[PDB]
Amino acid sequence: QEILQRKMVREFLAEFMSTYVMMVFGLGSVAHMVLNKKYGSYLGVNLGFGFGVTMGVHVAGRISGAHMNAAVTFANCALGRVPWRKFPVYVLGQFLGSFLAAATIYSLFYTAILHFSGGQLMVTGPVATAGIFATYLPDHMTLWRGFLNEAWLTGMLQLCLFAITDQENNPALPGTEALVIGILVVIIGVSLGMNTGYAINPSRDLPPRIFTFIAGWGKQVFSNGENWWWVPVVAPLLGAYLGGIIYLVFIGS
Amino acid sequence: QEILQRKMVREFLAEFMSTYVMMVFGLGSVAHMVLNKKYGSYLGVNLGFGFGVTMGVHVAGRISGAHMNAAVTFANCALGRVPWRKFPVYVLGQFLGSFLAAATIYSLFYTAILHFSGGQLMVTGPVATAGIFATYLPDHMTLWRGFLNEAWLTGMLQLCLFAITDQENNPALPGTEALVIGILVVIIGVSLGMNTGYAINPSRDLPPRIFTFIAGWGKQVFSNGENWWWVPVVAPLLGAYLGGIIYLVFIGS
Amino acid sequence: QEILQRKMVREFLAEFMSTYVMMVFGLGSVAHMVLNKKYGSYLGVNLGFGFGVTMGVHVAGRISGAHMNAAVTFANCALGRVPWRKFPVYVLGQFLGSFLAAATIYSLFYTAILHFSGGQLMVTGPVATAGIFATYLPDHMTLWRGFLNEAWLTGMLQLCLFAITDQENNPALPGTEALVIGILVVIIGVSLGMNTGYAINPSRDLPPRIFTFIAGWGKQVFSNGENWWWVPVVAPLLGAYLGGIIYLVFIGS
Amino acid sequence: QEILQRKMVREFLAEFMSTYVMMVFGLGSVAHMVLNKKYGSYLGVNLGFGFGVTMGVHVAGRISGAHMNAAVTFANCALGRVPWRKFPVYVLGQFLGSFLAAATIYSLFYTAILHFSGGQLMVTGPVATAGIFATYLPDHMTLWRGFLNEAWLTGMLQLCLFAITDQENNPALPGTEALVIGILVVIIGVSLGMNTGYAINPSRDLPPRIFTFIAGWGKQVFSNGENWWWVPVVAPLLGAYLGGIIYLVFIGS
Amino acid sequence: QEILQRKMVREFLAEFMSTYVMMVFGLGSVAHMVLNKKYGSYLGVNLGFGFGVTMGVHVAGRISGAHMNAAVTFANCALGRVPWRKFPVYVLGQFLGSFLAAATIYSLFYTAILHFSGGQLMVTGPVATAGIFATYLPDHMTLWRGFLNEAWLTGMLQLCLFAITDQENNPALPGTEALVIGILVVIIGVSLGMNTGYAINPSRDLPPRIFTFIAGWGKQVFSNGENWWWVPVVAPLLGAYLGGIIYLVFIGS
Amino acid sequence: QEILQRKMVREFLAEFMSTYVMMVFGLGSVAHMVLNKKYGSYLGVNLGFGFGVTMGVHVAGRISGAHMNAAVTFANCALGRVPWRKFPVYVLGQFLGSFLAAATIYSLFYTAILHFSGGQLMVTGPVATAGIFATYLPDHMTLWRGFLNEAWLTGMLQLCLFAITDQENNPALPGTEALVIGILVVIIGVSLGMNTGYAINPSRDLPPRIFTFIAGWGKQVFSNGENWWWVPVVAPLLGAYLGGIIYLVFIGS
Amino acid sequence: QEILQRKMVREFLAEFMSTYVMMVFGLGSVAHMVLNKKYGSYLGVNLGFGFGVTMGVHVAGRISGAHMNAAVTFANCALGRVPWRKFPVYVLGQFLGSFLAAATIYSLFYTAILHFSGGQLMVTGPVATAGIFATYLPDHMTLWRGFLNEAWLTGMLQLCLFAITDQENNPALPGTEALVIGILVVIIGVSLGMNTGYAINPSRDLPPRIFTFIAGWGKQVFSNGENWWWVPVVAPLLGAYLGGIIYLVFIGS
Amino acid sequence: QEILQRKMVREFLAEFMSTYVMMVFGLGSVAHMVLNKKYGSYLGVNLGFGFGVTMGVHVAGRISGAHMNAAVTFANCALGRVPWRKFPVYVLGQFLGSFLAAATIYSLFYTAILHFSGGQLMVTGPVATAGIFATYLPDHMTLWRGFLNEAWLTGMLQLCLFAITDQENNPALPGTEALVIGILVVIIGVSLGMNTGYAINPSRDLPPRIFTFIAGWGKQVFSNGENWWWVPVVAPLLGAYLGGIIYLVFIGS
Repeated sequence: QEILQRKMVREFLAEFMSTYVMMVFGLGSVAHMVLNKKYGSYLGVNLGFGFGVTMGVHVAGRISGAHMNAAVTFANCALGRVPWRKFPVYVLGQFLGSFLAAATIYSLFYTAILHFSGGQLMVTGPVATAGIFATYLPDHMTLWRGFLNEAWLTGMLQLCLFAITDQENNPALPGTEALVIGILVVIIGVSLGMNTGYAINPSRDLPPRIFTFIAGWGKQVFSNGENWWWVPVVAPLLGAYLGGIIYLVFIGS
Repeated sequence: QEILQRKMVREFLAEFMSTYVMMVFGLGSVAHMVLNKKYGSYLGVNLGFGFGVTMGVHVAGRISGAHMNAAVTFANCALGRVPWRKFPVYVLGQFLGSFLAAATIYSLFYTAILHFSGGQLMVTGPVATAGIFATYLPDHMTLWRGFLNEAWLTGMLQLCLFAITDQENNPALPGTEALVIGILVVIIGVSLGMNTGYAINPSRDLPPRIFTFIAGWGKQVFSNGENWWWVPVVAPLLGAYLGGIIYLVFIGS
Repeated sequence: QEILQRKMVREFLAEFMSTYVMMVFGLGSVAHMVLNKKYGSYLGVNLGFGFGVTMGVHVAGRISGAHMNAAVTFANCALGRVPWRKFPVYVLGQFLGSFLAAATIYSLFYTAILHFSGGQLMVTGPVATAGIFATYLPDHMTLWRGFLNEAWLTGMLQLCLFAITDQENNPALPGTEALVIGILVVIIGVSLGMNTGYAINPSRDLPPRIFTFIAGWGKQVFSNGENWWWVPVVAPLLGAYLGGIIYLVFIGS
Repeated sequence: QEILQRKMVREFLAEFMSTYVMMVFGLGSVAHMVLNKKYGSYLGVNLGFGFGVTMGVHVAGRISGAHMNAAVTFANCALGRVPWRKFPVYVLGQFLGSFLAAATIYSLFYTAILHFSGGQLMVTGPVATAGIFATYLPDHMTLWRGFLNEAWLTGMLQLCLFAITDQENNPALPGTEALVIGILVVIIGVSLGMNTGYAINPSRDLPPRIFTFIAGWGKQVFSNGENWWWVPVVAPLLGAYLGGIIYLVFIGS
Repeated sequence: QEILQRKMVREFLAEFMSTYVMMVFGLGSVAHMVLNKKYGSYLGVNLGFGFGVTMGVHVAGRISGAHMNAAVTFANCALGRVPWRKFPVYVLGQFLGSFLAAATIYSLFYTAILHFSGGQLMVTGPVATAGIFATYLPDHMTLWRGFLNEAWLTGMLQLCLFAITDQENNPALPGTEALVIGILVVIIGVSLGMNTGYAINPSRDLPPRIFTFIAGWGKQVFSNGENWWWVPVVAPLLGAYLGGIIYLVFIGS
Repeated sequence: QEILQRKMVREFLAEFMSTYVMMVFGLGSVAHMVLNKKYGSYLGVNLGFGFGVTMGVHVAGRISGAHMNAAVTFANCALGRVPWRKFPVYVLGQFLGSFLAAATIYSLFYTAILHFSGGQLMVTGPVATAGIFATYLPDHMTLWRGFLNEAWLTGMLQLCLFAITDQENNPALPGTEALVIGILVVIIGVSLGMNTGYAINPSRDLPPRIFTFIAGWGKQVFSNGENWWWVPVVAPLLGAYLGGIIYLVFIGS
Repeated sequence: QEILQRKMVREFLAEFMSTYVMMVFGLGSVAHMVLNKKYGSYLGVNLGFGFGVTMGVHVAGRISGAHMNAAVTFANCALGRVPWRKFPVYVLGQFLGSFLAAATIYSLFYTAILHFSGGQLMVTGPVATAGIFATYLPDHMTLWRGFLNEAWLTGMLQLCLFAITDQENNPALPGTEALVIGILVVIIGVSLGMNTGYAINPSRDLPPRIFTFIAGWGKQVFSNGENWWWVPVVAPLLGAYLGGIIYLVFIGS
Repeated sequence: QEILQRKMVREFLAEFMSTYVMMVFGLGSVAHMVLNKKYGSYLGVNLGFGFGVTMGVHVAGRISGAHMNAAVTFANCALGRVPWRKFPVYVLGQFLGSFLAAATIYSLFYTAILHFSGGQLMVTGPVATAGIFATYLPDHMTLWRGFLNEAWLTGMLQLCLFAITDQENNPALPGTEALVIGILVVIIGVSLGMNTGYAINPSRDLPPRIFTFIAGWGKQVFSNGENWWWVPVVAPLLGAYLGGIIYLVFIGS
């Protein structure tokens, strides 16, 4: 038990658990929306994926701040708030948590997925089920506009997160920040979601895609949409950095 | 009035009242969803059954902690937080409250039930009404996968309820814990509900089934779904124990 | 301005304004649900009529407690919390506020009502519009069962209101009671609403009916449903008294 | 950086950013409702446009109070709370923020707008898209009744926003005012929205209309509905002034 | 084989076979309309029950004229066209054919009926299946108005049958009368069908009702609708007699 | 019985009966389409109103030719085929038959009309029932365009009826002309019907309107649609005359 | 060209062409019903099959009688009407015609099939397309009941075909038999079709199944439904023989 | 009037009138299907466009045979049945008739077209109206497959027309050929219509396209779908020639 005494292990485990819980809730809501129409709705996805973040923040608040997203960690490290030493640990914890959450969601809804798909797993089609785990580019939307959407959404998320938590300007009452963050995520999903699925998280996107690829959806997951997989990994970092810079320069003294 | 002075009677009455109120709200929402399509929706069931737990916590907060679920009481007693002496009292109070709540819900919606069913009470069918009181296994889902779903959902519920209330790590602001618990139950219902009805409560499941059996739905309530009735009584205990152990070992110092 | 200095006038004006605001919001939500199907839903009615109570409590909190319901005032006066001297003043304020709110709602949605009804105002029918202002008994539901439903709902409301506000047992955090009361009203509407429209308020029911009768819907508003109008005036008083007695005897020490 | 030290520049930038964020969220929700029916609903618009005001208040709370609406600023200046010197600065900041938010929303949803409209931009019609940015008068509703609706809604908004914030009577708990304000806006949209789109904000209305006019929707945006554009600029000022006067005279000592 | 040489036996067998075929087609169309909505429509029932008469006329044209209806036989016998000696033979043949056709239709659609009803056979209800074999009075329609409808429809049918076949006035081209009669029945069903199911045939109505009663639908088939069963047995006789009298007196020289 | 010997009385009775039967079938189909959506469709109206003409032609073929339409009689008289002496007799017979058919249709569907309308008879509205008997101008269509539509449709009907019956060019096989005429009316209704209801018959239009006016629909039947009632009385005469002239000049030698 | 002079070659070619045309029309109607919901309906399939049989009868009437079905040929040969020498020639012609018709239908609707199925050909599933060519047993219906349905339908078809064509009893007018046969097939499809797809033709069933098997739907076409493929090959022969025997013994002298 | 005596003028006028009537009926049915969904269906289009051909055949039967299609005329002239001298006259008559029919249909449905399109005429889009007059290639279907479909459909039409009319083999009863031809066209539309709109007529396709181009739909009518306009002008000629050759060689002695 001597390993668990170190603070690095604690900051790894807290991130792992919080990301796992949030991803489980989000993927469950998405599966409900996709598979069964009677029990699913877009507002259900928004509520689940917004108030799962709240539970993750509650779980891993003091230990590591509950980043739960690699773009937020990159933005914090670039601004000097968090040293670069802890970046790989947070990234590994988030990736492992998301991968295990995707595995759990696949395990729970196995029979429903088989019944809906008819036994054949298709990435794209009328009965496609690969969109539950990772986001895919719609038909009308293009690649670079998707890049713009991802970067812009991540920028707004980072600016709002800076505004809510900042103690100098107008912080939320302590102990109620999780509800405000959850409502922020909910309204982000409601208002700016249909264009690209509002990924704005490399941890939410890549590990589920890898899990589907090794589970059996095939190599079409990467090559679909003119190699769309790398956009959610690149755009959010720049978006979050720009949003933090804008907030700090303008409103943050 | 000398009987009411004893603390055991108080801890019995508080549990009885809180469980009664929560079960009344939940069963009313379920009946609204089942009977009338215009006035019912899945989100309505989630909201009612999540924010009735908030009222129950408010009613029976200080006296006994408002366990309102036999799985939570078993998990607390196994970890030494609550002595084993008070377990039967809590179980009896919860069972009586749930039974009376089911009776009240049956009394209120009698004419609507008769009109919808046409006068014949059927456990399974196009106009089945036995699913209002207790959960039943869907067609595609099997028994052991239902056991897994129940155990996993109860484990997640226990882990989240332990994280929210824990004073050392990151407790919610006192006086606002009921809202957070209600939102947790709402998102659990939204995200992980369609597989088995998210029973995760022996008190919510068994007494309504017994009430239907003695009211006249017949003995088909127990034998349906390869004797499904015992799964919600066994799985949540193990799920809650495992969730509490995991949280205590990893995150709770 | 010497009249406004007296406390009686202030406690009358506060009740008038709070009841007016709450009734305006509730009737607007009901009109949205009834007239236009695209912009209306049952959940919209529940949210509007639940969180209008919150705004009324905020407006008239300290001056008079924001009873906004004759049943609550009668229950408080019968238990000795409020002297009988202030009962007529509160009743008159609530009645005037509700009547003016009904008049305002009629004034705002005049063209939409005329377009939907085709120019003819009918109490009952496929294009009936008299149900916006007052509740009417459904076809399957009978008179005495409606009396039972009204009394039971008012009793549950009074018990929950006692539980939430009581300082000794487990009060909500001060400054956040309005949100909890609004959520309570929302879940009451969601869970126990389709049977009779969850009137549980003489002030919400009678003055709008009188306004419709003098506006031109005819005398059919009173005689419809075997003289249903007197049930919402009688049942809630007994329901609230019984709920308060039960809470005080069992849980409130 | 010497310019940013002055308080006037700070009060300009805070208003600009808060109005920009709120308008972005509101227009995104409206576009979701209009373009795609599966991902859009009226409740989504209400939630987005209500809880965007919460984030705006959080962003620009201490610096300038987050007026975010010219009617509120005019009402405050007329009552002497805010000097007339700061009115033009606030108005310019709000106008610029709203114009840039409309431009951003147009940039993000360009392909979806082209696909839905078929390539032709029409102010009025079965595939009209000019209603995303600015509100337009419905067919049954007339001009002066729209004026009445706008003034009345702004009056109720001002009275409630004067109640939730007043420290003497019954203020909300500090740090939680943003949630209550957001819920107020949500219920306003739910209850009193279908008549005219509940503009009640010159900044929310005029700059998007100007942006559409210069973007290419034509000059039909102004002349439509018997020159409806000037009503949202005139009615809210009188409505807010009357609401503030009523609250101050009656309930505010 | 000496029995089959007699003309009475031949005129009995022809009626039996023709009535059997027509009833089989009609009941099959009705079952398609009732059970499966995708494969059923009112126009399908009209076409089947109209062009089954054509096939029956083709089968039993020369031997006995293909009366296939006790009302037509009674009308012909009362006018002296057919002697009273052959009335019981025709009635017995029609009754036996209709009973066997109902038995065959019950045998073919057994599994579909069990699946649709859930295993319980109900005369009236949301999943009622007793209406496939015999007609039942709707909720809004009364007994004596049903008598009037039946008599009037039978009178119109008899007048049109007299007009089509009459050689003196304007007979249809020989060999094509069956198509015209089928189209007449189709348009009768289309134009005057929703009030009472356009029974206008004792042979089409009573034997299926008796078959359901002995098969297990219970004694509710006779007592339903204020003893509706005797109206289709009495009204068509008077209707057909009056129609024939009117045609002969006015148009038929 | 000496009166019935005269040929004038015979032709009068034949026209009366044929028009009565055709109008009964057409109005029954229209009532089915209007009142009940499950049992009604536009194709049902077309088939009923097309193959009722066939039955009328069969009934009154040799005696008078079964004009059943004042426009056809006027066109025949203007061309010298029929002397002007018999025009008033035919017109009176058609008018009386149509009036009695409207009365019969009103008598049969009385309860259904009362249930659908809620007890109030409205010429125009969401539950209007005056359109069953007579045609009314739609909202988008204007008066003179309706005149053009009526005249053009009557012209095409006259040209086709002249071509079908003409013995010199290419007559249909005798005894099958009724089916061809019915199919012609059906396709006219299918192809050119939604603009004005394809009245093209003064006898089909005016007497039902008069019957509704005296039955209680009020004087709004005449004044509706800028006095639309006179167009179906004037346009078909000119249309039929022009069609007959065109056919005779160009194709009929 | 000396080969074409022989009567055997002519009786082969006529059967080939008629079966080809009828199968093409039927499969086109089925594909329209299955693929596109807007352009497809069950009544369309019924009309296509019936009036394609009509066209086949017109094409191959005098040369060979247009059997177009192996059951009819077997029934005729067993009764001595057709010698056994011509049975193999007719069977081969029908099989070749049906196979080529299936190939043509596959060639025409290739892109639509690929678009609907998403590129994957599945025998059973939500996007199954193997049912266009051959009939498959529904879920509720069993094997032996399907055998009974097929035999009974073929018996009724044979009895009606004997009745229509028989010159002694009541033949249809020569030159109009094709319309009557088409209407018979249409009403058979309307009344007795949903149970098993009313195959009642080995030539209509087996060759399309073989074509799908060699085209790429796999070997699941034969093994599906407990080896359902042999029922349409065996049942119709017995059904047709029994129907012919019954008609000849009872009605056919 | 000396011009009308010549047989060439008669063969021009008969073709003109018959084509005009058939095109009017077909375009009216198509407009009903496209504009109003309540009054339009695919089966309506099939019935109208099939039984308009019947009326055209009746009108112009003896004078010129009622070719009404340039493909049929070319096929007849190539086989020597009709001399090449009369080909240009028939083509000109058909073209003029179709152009005037398109003009008439545009004149009748002007207000409905403007209301549906919103005032803007678009060839392709959600509110496109250019498809009423001429057929356009669907999205999934390609150019050469459309050529194949057109040629194949015209071939089947020509083969069936040869079979129906041929006196030696099995002609339809004289005077009833029009009904059989109409049913043939109806089933062609039902079975093989959704791929390309079953143009199979240059006269039905090109003149309406030219009329739309000069009326104001723009030059996009020709360039749409990779210059689709020339396929309906080329494919039907080859299809009809091949069908006639096949019928003459194989079945026609």
